[PDB]
Amino acid sequence: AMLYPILTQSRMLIDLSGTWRFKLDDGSGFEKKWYEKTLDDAQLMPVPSSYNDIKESADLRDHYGWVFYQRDLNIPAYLKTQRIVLRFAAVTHSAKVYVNGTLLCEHKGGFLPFETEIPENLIRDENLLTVAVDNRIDHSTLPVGREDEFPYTPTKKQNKPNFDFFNYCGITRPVKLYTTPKDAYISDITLTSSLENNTARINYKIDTKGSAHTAIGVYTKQGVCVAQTENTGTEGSLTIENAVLWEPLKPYLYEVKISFGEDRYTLPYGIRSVAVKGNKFLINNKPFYFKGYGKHEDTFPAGRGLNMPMNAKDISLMKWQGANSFRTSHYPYSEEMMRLCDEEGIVVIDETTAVGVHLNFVNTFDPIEQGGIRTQSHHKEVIKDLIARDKNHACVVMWSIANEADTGSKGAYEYFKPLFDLARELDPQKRPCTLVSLQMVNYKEDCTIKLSDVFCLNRYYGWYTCGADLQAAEKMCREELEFWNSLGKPFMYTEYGADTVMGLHDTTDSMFTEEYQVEYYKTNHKVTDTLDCFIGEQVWNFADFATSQGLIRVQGNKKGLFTRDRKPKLAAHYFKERWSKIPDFGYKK
Amino acid sequence: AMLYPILTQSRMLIDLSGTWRFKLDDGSGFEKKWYEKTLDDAQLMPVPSSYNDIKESADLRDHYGWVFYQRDLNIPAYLKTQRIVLRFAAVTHSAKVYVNGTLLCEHKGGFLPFETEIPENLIRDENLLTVAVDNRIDHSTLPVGREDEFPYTPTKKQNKPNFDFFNYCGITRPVKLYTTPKDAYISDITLTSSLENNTARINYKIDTKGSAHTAIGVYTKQGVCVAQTENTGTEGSLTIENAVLWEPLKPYLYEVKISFGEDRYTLPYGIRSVAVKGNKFLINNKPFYFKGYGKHEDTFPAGRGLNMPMNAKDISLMKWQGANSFRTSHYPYSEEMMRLCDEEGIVVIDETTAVGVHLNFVNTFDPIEQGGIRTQSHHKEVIKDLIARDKNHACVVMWSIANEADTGSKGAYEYFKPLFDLARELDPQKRPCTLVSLQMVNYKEDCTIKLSDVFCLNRYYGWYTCGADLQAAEKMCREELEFWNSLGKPFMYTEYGADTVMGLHDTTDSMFTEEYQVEYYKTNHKVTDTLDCFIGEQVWNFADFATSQGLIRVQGNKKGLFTRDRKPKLAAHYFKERWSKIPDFGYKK
Ligand SMILES: CNc1ccc2c(n1)sc1c(N3CCN([C@@H]4O[C@H](C(=O)O)[C@@H](O)[C@H](O)[C@H]4O)CC3)nc(NC)nc12
Ligand SMILES: CNc1ccc2c(n1)sc1c(N3CCN([C@@H]4O[C@H](C(=O)O)[C@@H](O)[C@H](O)[C@H]4O)CC3)nc(NC)nc12
Repeated sequence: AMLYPILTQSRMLIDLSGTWRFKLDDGSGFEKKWYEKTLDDAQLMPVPSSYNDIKESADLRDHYGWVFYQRDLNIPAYLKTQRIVLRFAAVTHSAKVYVNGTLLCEHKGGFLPFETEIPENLIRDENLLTVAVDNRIDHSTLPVGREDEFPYTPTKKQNKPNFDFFNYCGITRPVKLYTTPKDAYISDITLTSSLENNTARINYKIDTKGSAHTAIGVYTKQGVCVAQTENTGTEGSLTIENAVLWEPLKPYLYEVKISFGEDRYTLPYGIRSVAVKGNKFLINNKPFYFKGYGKHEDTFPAGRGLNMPMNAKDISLMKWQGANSFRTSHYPYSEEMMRLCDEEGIVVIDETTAVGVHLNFVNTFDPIEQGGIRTQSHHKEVIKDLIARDKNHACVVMWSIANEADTGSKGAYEYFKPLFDLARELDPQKRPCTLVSLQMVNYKEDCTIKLSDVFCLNRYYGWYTCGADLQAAEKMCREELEFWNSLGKPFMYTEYGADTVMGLHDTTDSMFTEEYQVEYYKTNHKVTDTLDCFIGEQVWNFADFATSQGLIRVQGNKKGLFTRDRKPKLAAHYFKERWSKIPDFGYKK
Repeated sequence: AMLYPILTQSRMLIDLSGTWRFKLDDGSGFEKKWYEKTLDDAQLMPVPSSYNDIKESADLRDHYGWVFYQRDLNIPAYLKTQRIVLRFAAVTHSAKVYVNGTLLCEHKGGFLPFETEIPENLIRDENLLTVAVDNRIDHSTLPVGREDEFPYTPTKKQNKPNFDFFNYCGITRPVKLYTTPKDAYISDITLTSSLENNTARINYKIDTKGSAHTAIGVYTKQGVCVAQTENTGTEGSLTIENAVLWEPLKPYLYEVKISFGEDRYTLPYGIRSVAVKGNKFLINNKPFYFKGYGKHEDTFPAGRGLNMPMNAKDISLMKWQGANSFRTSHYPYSEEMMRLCDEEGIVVIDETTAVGVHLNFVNTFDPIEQGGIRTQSHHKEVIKDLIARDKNHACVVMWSIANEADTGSKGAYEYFKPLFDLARELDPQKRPCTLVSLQMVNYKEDCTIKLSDVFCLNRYYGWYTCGADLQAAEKMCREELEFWNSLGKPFMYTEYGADTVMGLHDTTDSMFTEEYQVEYYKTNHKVTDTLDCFIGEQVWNFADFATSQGLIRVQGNKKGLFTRDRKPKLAAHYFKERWSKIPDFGYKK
């Protein structure tokens, strides 16, 4: 259970972000127990941020292994009357947390929150908070790193990402200290909704620790109570007359206030339905057409780090462009972004960290004993933790189980079936599930056909195939997409695009130019607009972003409609025009 | 024999460049004999120019096969008292020339001149000049095209260059009509020189047609006769007291005036010596250090077409930068450029069209019967024609027989030995010969070791290997170059560089940025500056240039020190500083 920490009448919230001490591990940091004393000969690093781009050092940027963050933690003694909790919104990739040299908790997985109580007896008048952060990736991590997958011997050992984005690490999201009452407090809140005529019934389950009485109340934004049930135990339901539904680009959030003993917590909540029916993706019982992007959490210089002004700018640009949705490629995004999308009416496809589950791009899904991928156990944990964190978001309409796994190979169904079963069991709302499909010659053998509610395709007709032959791209696009269209279920693009360097131009089709980006998209839409079951277009990518170095990466990935500083390329204006003429609902009715 | 056409007291020179009629072949142009009538429904095309980039049409740009050029040719009747000759400085790749529907000549090879007399009886009051131009390349052309070397079927058949520059075709260089006397005229002039104390002896061979008397005279620029021999027949020699030698960056050209019958011709001529001695490249008996580039003939919008303002700009930039030399990668350049280099003092490595002689990047040098490369016969002709055209240029110091052929494979020596023998037999000055060596794991088996006077290496330590690991690049560079340095002969870089998009920057080593280009070069020079036998550095490339489309070509090749419009990147300023501190002679003495 991971409720978003908020300031309430029962809960202090103390942000510990700021300037922290920082030291690269030199191979002796654990042996010499750096976490027991003030870090010596240390640099300074902003928190939250990725550490890789803050300085001008390639050794820092390309570091392999651990780093140590540290700050002083002098807290008011009267907080010891409360339960004191340290929340790490995200530490990428793995973390060990020490208070005063005592290991308090460890965590695997770089993009989901974790927390630990601080034992009263450990707190002294002056305290040290140390966080060791591991950046290493391999066949057991999500995201996956390669291990052995004019030759040269590298100077130093480096991570080998099995994914096309830079391995930004550090204390990515805020660190906060919060409190709750000691004796009785709210642990989790689960809400589902059903529309009966114009009355909405909200089914609640309120998980608590300790012995006390539970109450739930629902308030409009303006502050009018529209439902209240007291001494209700853990499970129950209530009704809202003439409920205002949450709609894409027309958000409405109620305030759900919960009290348990002395503990008080407020959850914003939008009421809406999601259902796949035939070849339709229904939101509030109307056929939606996704218009949007795969994104990244990527800005300069914080890398993956939480950037709230940019989050606000990005949503503003989305609304300027006529988009209604994006996918959290390829990892859960910050709770701050997810709460802003609820507030602004932006639909989200919520994706796990499972990118790179593919050893043949030895078989990927061979037994662990025989060298197959070792991620399934952590993959279940990521699904559990992601749904636990984001289950109550109206903006989340679909779960993406993995990006571009080896789903056309033997064993894939066996790997993914338990994960789809888990996602459907744990999501109280029973939202659609998908995996995002890699382009593949044997696409009719993609195990997504056996598992997903929506077929989400990543296709590069006109870039990675048929480059500079868009007439051939159109023909090959049509041949494959007519297959998917024949299955009768909703399908969409979750990626399609072309690397485009702003400032490069040609009137005559030429890859990497701004004009070719437009013609690439025009050619794809010639096909998709004719296909009844194609219910969404999400470009790759919203904006240019950083990747590992290589001969095909022109200083990162250039498939953005926007540059990294959010300036529109020609194709950004093209999509503003196109999306201005396509309705959010009823385009293909 | 191909003397450069000039206006003389015996020779008219009429430029036929301008706006010509132009038509793509539709598959019926020869069958319907378009060359017998005015071209119907034709476009207009500038001559000289490549045709590919003049319009906005991909079908034109990417055309496969023939096109037809045509213009009217109404010539004064009294030129029929003279011998009338049509000179095509270059038609890329193959040409058929018609006057009034009569085929007058054909030519294979896109970068060297050819000419035909117009029979008096063919000339009418009004005449049509038609030139059919073939752009097709395969295993028999120089440069070589591939034949069979998520798969897709292309919309149209296209050329498949086995080389990294765009296949620009058309009437690349000027078309001119010139005259000579009918009865007796000068066909060729061959000059060699020997320095005895301060007196230069010039050995001449003057090839003529018809019966008349031959005379030779040598004049300073200011117009003073310094030697004259009359009624001298074909071969002879003369002496110049206190001769002024032609030097890199300090040119001096005499004017050699030849008369034969009524025919008169003036040849500019610089006196200088070239010799390889030990690990030294000696010009006028001093150890030269090449500073410069591989170039291309490439400008917008004429493509490969003669651009005399840009030729002057490029030499100016070369002198601004402190360079002293370039290589005519990968084809002979215009005579206009070569004559300007004589006038300006820029040293040239003169290269044939033989790029792409490599079928494994079936064995390249297997018998023609068994599918090996079919270029050796045309390769001999190119060597013959190139040396015939450029033999008298002081600026030409070395012949390059091929760029990046498959010289580490079996049969390579057998292919190249007759060509090196031919080049040494035909060059009256017996200048050094080389081939330009492709980077290759089995570099000790490169047959250049058995054939060349100078080892000319194309190496990309820090780009195509060790990318973003310049410490490893330095180590691998040193290991190989210490081998070449151990052989005791002069060697040099003829290519080394890194794709760099102007405007992309990072303080921390990042491929495609302007800073990485500088660090790439700094790392290579750390090695080359320590190696006694390394006598020259020619970067790839002088300027960004157009290539075929592909995932690693960011709108062409970006390894220029300058952009395509001749603006300096950071590394251009780096080389200005470096070359300002390295002397042309005596750097490694
Ligand atoms: C195992 N590591 C890898 C990966 C990819 C590649 C290599 N090694 S090697 C190489 C290569 N050769 C390198 C040398 N090259 C010369 O250098 C210039 C240049 O490439 O910039 C060319 O313009 C110039 O005309 C040529 O003389 C001509 C081909 N060419 C291309 N594609 C084009 N890709 C690769
Ligand atoms: C036979 N023709 C060729 C030649 C080269 C390549 C292909 N086909 S295919 C492919 C590929 N996949 C394509 C799909 N791709 C997704 O699209 C984005 C993107 O590549 O822009 C990624 O950012 C995003 O995270 C990924 O979900 C992830 C890998 N990736 C890379 N290198 C990275 N090269 C190639």
